[PDB]
Amino acid sequence: SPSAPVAGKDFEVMKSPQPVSAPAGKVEVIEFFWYGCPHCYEFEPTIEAWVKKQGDKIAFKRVPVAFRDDFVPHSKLFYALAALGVSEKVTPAVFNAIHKEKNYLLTPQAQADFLATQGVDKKKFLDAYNSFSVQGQVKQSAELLKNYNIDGVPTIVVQGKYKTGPAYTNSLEGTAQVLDFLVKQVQDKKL
Repeated sequence: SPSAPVAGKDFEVMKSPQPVSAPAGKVEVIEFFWYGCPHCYEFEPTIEAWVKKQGDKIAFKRVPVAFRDDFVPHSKLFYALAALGVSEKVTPAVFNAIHKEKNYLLTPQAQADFLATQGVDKKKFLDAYNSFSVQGQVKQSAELLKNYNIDGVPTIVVQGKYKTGPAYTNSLEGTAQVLDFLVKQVQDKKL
């Protein structure tokens, strides 16, 4: 408790909390991230394991972030993969293309060509990428960026009210520690 995360420092209490898209008994956890962000990439195995370990106790989602027009195709990519039901399978390879192969996947054609090597049909992918539904989700992700006042990635939000991430904690391990703390406090009705 002397070692407990410090409100204002290790996490931020949002002045305008947001609606929670989870039923009573589940804590909502949202990760704002960008495929091109080295910290988001390093954090993947850490957040994946933690999420799996919580199970039904939480409702977890990622929201992609496009800080510039050039990166909007990465938000389209995120939602197109989810639309095709292949996110779980191909996402590691996407991160790897960007961070290790130095392929930034900045256009729908570059994405289709790459995902084709991972077994995704090009025409199905492009039809998803260009779909009205994916367009809607991308415009929606941009509104969420504003609603949660997100200005760095990765940012973790708990129960629509508490934000943390390496910008607050310095370290990715610290981010995970703060997240775990916040969720338990929310469960205990202390936050």
